[PDB]
Amino acid sequence: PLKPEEHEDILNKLLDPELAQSERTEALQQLRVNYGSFVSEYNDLTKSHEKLAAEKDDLIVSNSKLFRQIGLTEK
Amino acid sequence: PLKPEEHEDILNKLLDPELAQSERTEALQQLRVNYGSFVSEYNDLTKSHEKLAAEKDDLIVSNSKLFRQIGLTEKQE
Repeated sequence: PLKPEEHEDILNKLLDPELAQSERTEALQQLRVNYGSFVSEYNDLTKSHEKLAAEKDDLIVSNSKLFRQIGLTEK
Repeated sequence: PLKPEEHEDILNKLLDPELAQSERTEALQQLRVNYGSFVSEYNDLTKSHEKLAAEKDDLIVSNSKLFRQIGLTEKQE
């Protein structure tokens, strides 16, 4: 999304009560779109992270089960 | 962290040029604090995600060997 500095530039621009209403509505739009994407990209990462966590769990549990089983057969 | 609706509420308040300066200043501060807090949570999530992806890759390597090991033996059986 927007780099923190780029976000900062918009906030400083919106601080001026004298900014043309056109630019005000525009800048405010950038913030709206940006946040939209950001929350989207975040929700997805969260889901992608939960899937990996679940897979890692299955992998580690069977890594242990497999290790143990092999030691009963010989080792 | 701000819910999209809570954030939109702030953006709407900021649209009005007649808003008192103290209000405008305060709202913008809220957006800054919220954005910095959002970027941090995102950066942290990205790191643990990368760590998880790496661990998963290593566990697959490991399980690949254990499964094949279990296989050769039951094939010698």
